[PDB]
Amino acid sequence: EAPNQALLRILKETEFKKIKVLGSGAFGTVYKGLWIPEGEKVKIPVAIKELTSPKANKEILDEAYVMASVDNPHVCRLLGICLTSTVQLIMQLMPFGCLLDYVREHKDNIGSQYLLNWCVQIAKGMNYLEDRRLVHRDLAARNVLVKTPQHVKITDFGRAVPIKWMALESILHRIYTHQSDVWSYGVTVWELMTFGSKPYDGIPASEISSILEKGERLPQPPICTIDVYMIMVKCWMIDADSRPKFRELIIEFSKMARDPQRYLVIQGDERMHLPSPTDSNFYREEDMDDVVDADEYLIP
Ligand SMILES: Cc1nc2cnc(Nc3ccnc(NCC(C)(C)S(C)(=O)=O)n3)cc2n1C(C)C
Repeated sequence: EAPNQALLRILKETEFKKIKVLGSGAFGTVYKGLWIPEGEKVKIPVAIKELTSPKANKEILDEAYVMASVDNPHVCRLLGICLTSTVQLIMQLMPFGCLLDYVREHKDNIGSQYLLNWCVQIAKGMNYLEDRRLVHRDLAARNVLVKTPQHVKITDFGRAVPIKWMALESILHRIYTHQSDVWSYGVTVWELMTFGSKPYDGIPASEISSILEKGERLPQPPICTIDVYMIMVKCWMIDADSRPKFRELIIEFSKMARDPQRYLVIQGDERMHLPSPTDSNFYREEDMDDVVDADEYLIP
């Protein structure tokens, strides 16, 4: 159908520097880095991904394809690739890491406004992916990255098996739709509302399918009013068409974000605060002089 005219930027190894390791797992190793292009007088904070088998290079390049094809404020985009012996993905630096660890590490300062705004942002990212006919297949709080506590983006399109985040049709029939992503969105919201609790803790992955067929779902988080929990529950209907659309989720959560204390009950809310550009030394190693974020540099 429509031709994909996305630009794949090839970047020189010499144009960027690795500073430290941010994470190292199955995906390979992710580094904090700086990208100093040609003679543009700019330093772009970046995240460098690297895993030498010919089978592995094919997988890192299929991920680069999807990641270079997206452009949305709530979706992680590929900045470029470096054609070294291994092959490196140059991505935007999300200084605060993944949302799962962020809600766990900062629960005592996470208020209703932040939780509800993150829900809007994730729904907006997902609705963009829907408009682009792209089905995520791995939406979880671990795959939502934090640029600033007030700005989150969806990542990991290396699937565009996590049973405990999957819709019933995905588990039993391997059916993946935008509606099956809505189920995963529901679990992601549950993870946030519980400040990073593990869904179905203790229960093995094979029992999940049987549990779901019975009618059993994730419990109501203590901070959740029936209004927020009803939305999570609607994301887990057997009939996929009965589940909300991401555009409905944008609207529903944003109505709630206008009067957040009416929808989430948190002890200490109002006296809670998270880092923001208002903070003295919010952006803080050596040279922080001509530094600019990827969202402001070049622009597609
Ligand atoms: C601790 C940490 N700090 C980060 C700063 N910036 C990014 N940048 C980006 C940008 C886009 N995608 C990704 N993906 C990283 C990933 C490990 C979640 S994955 C599975 O998608 O490769 N990272 C990733 C970061 N991390 C990872 C390892 C969770």
